[PDB]
Amino acid sequence: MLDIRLFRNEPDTVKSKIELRGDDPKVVDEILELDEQRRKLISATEEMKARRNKVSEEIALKKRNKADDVIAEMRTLGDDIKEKDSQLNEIDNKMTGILCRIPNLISDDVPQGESDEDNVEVKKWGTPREFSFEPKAHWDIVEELKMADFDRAAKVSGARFVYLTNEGAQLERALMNYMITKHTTQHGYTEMMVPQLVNADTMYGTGQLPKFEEDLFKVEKEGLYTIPTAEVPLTNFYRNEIIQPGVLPEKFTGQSACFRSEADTRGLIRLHQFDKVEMVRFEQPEDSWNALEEMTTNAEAILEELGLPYRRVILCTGDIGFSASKTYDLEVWLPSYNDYKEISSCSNCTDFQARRANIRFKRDKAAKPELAHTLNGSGLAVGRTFAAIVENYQNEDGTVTIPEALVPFMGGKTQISKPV
Amino acid sequence: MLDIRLFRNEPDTVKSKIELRGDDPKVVDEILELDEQRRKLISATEEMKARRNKVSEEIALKKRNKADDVIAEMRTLGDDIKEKDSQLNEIDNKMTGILCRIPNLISDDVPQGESDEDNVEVKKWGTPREFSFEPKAHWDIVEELKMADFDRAAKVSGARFVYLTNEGAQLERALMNYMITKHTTQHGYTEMMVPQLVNADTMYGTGQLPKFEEDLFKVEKEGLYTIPTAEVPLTNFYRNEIIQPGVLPEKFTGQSACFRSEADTRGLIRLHQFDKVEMVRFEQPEDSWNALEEMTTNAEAILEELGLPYRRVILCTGDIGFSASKTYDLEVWLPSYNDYKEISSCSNCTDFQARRANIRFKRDKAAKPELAHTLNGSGLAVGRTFAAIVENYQNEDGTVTIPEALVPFMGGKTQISKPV
Ligand SMILES: Nc1ncnc2c1ncn2[C@@H]1O[C@H](COS(=O)(=O)NC(=O)[C@@H](N)CO)[C@@H](O)[C@H]1O
Ligand SMILES: Nc1ncnc2c1ncn2[C@@H]1O[C@H](COS(=O)(=O)NC(=O)[C@@H](N)CO)[C@@H](O)[C@H]1O
Ligand SMILES: [Mg+2]
Ligand SMILES: [Mg+2]
Repeated sequence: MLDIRLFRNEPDTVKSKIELRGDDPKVVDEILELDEQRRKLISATEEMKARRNKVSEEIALKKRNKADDVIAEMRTLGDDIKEKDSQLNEIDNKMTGILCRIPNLISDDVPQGESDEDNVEVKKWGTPREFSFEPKAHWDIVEELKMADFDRAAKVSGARFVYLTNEGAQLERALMNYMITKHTTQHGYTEMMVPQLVNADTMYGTGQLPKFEEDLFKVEKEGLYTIPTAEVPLTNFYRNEIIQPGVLPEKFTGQSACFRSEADTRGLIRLHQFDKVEMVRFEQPEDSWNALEEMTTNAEAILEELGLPYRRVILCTGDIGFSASKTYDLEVWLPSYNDYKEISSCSNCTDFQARRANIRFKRDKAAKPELAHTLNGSGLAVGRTFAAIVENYQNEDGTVTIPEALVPFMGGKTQISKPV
Repeated sequence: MLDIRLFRNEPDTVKSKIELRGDDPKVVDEILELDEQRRKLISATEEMKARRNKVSEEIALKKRNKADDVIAEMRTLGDDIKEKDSQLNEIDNKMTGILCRIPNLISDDVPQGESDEDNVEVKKWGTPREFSFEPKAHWDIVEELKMADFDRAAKVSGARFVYLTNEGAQLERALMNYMITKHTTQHGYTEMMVPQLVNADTMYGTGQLPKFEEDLFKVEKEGLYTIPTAEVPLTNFYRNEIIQPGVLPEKFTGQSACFRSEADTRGLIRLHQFDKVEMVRFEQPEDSWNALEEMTTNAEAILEELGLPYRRVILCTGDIGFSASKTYDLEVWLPSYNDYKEISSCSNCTDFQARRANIRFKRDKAAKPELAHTLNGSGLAVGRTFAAIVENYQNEDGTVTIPEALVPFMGGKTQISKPV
């Protein structure tokens, strides 16, 4: 949810930032037109309330002095104010309807672009493996090693679901334990487990509603939605609340299953359900930009310790998502793709979700409440890490060497071997 | 789904087993009435097909000898057979509709009873803690120690959801890792991770549909339901399939979030979403009774190693669930309840779900396919274990001592202390 004051005070800047995203800047003129109508309605109600005060004083003065016309005028004024109050509620809801549909205003350093080809590479770590044999794609390895089953999951849930089996399920679990342990013991995040079903206010809070309802699984009877990411319940933990002095920064981490209706046919890259270890931060506004850097680094630490070559990019104006003001994506080397593939999205949402969800804070007991800033980042999407591991750690015999940091999380196992 | 042959061959036994559950045995008479109508329809179609053969031979004989009446009779016979075929499809669907709604036939050793008071205690292990101070209930301890948050979860998901926080989330994770490690490394189960959203055929497969649809969260657009237990996708792994020779017994274990609409106001005992480490077995019919015993023992091993006093009961006829032929429940000592509280349900479903889901097997390559037996058991419901741990391991200062076997799963921590 955008600040109406920016439309009033810097409309050209707002038009520029909307246009840069590939969106229609004319919405700024539509908003200001409604704002002027709203301003006139309020101003006219105030002249009516003042007129009513004069009328009521006259009725009281005539009651003491010893209306019929001042009684009739009082009735008309009462009627007109009631009408103006309903008209104002309507214009407000109309303005809110438009405003909640506008993406977060991009930060100044977001580079201009039209597609993911215009995303700016800011860093590369590690060198893609140079194989002595033809590398197998992760979908073939997981079937050969009986780590995952797609066909049987299609039977029970339809396309783009999977069963993780034996060492496949063990590796998924080991990745989540490793990722959480890293973020909690080394990066100062507090572990959290969240509800996977949330109401519409929560989905609105983080920006998935109203625009992205069709990307979600909806439970119509109870009014719930499956979460597309732990970001949704993690950020909404402080919805409609004033965070207390001395609490910020609040750093949360945790795993959750993630559900996306998805309104990449082979494999783990795009499923309706996947696991992700999420990072969520609540920051003071002057701390959010450093927090984005620290958070992106926290996600890179997983790739680095897992020995997975990657690149960090800044999403261009045409590619950045709805709630972010600035996003870095981490893209992992995927031999089957012969390119880097997105494994994380780290964003600073500024005050966008905080305004939507009414997440405020106070610096001291006397301080005026302020909107917090919120950030979210994948640390990491588990299935895409699992995919990167099996492709990059595959052996010539078709086995998969367990990355060193995951060996103590795999009960001391060092290799994923072929079925007995 | 029951075997129609038992209604034909032992109707009194079927009536007796239905009546013992508190159900109406008159359904056996309704089924046999439809079966007789069905038998007459088939028999009459067969006399018609035989008559048609005589008629067609006559038409061919008249065509060679040198229809109009045998042509007209042939048309009538064709019409009548088509009518009888639609009538048979209808009676079959009507019979299937009734049959799929009848619970599994109880085994002979299920004791007669009307409620959970008639469940027969078969064993007790450990002695309930004798406190030197008034024990706090788990809902107060989790709030005091900041291990769980109910109020904030009500904000995002409504009543009976929870956020597990800090050491609370760490303990939930440690319980799942410990439980899975135990079942896979000591009890011979294969680790599995499953889709949490399944279609209607899968929900029918394990018996939740059609009778218990209102206990589930339904995603109407995609035709999916959230799983109430990993039993649903785990048992359905082999739906519409013939398990190969030498494969049985198939033993699966895994955690999943579990979702129940629940059509115990304070705490972790009854939530819409909870975690559970499930055990599922596919057995040859002559192995399922021993498998129930072994599986119940596997669940008890968690309680025993965690130092949690419990009792094992056999559910009485009036208390046993829909798909089970025989169930043992494990009930853990809960100081706040001043009694044992169900923490696991271990069941032998015999061929009930296998018939519903068409789960078959072959003993050798030439063998005739047979229905497998399926079993499912909690090892354990995680939230109820978490609740039992905080109440039974609580200290006088309000801290919670970490049970010995969970210390290496808690990063070496030995106590859950009060907030810093
Ligand atoms: N359908 C999907 N299947 C599997 N993984 C996915 C899917 N969609 C996204 N991901 C992974 O999940 C990551 C995070 O998803 S995101 O929409 O980009 N961003 C978020 O969800 C933020 N909350 C940060 O995690 C992506 O970077 C990608 O690696
Ligand atoms: N609403 C709930 N909230 C929390 N725990 C629950 C809830 N319902 C059941 N449980 C726990 O989950 C266990 C298994 O649930 S069950 O319906 O009895 N049986 C099954 O689900 C079988 N698949 C065996 O696990 C119960 O024994 C109980 O300890
Ligand atoms: Mg993305
Ligand atoms: Mg039960």
